Amino acid sequence: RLPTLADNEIEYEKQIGKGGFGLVHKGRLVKDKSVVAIKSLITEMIEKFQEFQREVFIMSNLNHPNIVKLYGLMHNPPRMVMEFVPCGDLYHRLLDKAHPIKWSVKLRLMLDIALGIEYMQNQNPPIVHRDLRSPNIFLQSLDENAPVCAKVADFGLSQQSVHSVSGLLGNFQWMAPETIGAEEESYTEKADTYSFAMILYTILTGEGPFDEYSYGKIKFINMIREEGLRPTIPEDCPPRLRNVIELCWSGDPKKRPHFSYIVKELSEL
Ligand SMILES: Cc1cncc2cccc(S(=O)(=O)N3CCCNC[C@@H]3C)c12
Ligand SMILES: Cc1cncc2cccc(S(=O)(=O)N3CCCNC[C@@H]3C)c12
Repeated sequence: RLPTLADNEIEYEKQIGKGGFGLVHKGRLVKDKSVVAIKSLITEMIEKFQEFQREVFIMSNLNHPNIVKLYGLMHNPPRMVMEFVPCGDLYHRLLDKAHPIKWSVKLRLMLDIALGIEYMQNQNPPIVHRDLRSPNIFLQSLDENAPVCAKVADFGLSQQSVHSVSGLLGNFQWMAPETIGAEEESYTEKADTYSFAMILYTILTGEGPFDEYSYGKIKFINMIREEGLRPTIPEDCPPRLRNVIELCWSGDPKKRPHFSYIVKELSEL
């Protein structure tokens, strides 16, 4: 099911953050002493309750090593109890320029994320995250021999059944073109595939996607949609990686590949 643990089973330790519908806490699980993260819930915008519920539904149906696991629920207030991932997030790690990630570790990271997404796309119906970017990838370990190096986190914006329209304004540098300016079949799983190409770009270069450019917001969106504007892949990138990224970021969603092709090409690098 989704199990309920309320208060006796859990012990709090600190506070590790704020951000979305409440307060996040570090804590631990008293029965076997696993360490966990605890997400709490704090009119018309008081329907972020709907957000909390949606995150629950999606998580309860996922069970994979490269996806953050939901342990249980707690009541009064409403809380989510999830595994705690020790080494921070990908976006912050890439910001340390003095200590670049080594090439073999970079490959693990790329593959580990691709496995997580492949699993999501194989569900019926397919699960779409909708907010994939570097701050949403959490790091379990940076040892090249660890069983797991990276995990997909924060299903704050996602859905089932391949449909949804344009919604809420976004950091457009990570999103597929059919999702930004409005469209109709927009938000299939193919949109996540475009976001994955940006994650590959960032891991490869250590840089933000589209940071080479400066445009006003309307102009930038039009360049990406109509002119095919993309980040520049460096000359020394291996050709096999260059191909995977270019296919993944195609303007036509139908040309973005299946994750079975993607995992195979990455394993050959
Ligand atoms: C959304 C949801 C979706 N799927 C399974 C669930 C199992 C238990 C509780 C919920 S839940 O509604 O999200 N939820 C928050 C409070 C509402 N009722 C009980 C529980 C505390 C589920
Ligand atoms: C789930 C989780 C799991 N493990 C470690 C964590 C460390 C910091 C923040 C979180 S976290 O709360 O999930 N989280 C995501 C929501 C945005 N604000 C808080 C931070 C980004 C962790």
